[PDB]
Parts: sequence; C-alpha cells; structure tokens
Amino acid sequence: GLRRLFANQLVGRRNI
Repeated sequence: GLRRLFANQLVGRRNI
C-alpha cells in the first residue's frame, strides 16, 4: 504493498 495504509519495503504503493 500500500501507500499510506502501509508502505512496502521492496515495492508497493498500490492504494492509500
């Protein structure tokens, strides 16, 4: 993975 709800270490940012 998420953006704000939970940022992923490797990669994410799919939804806030």
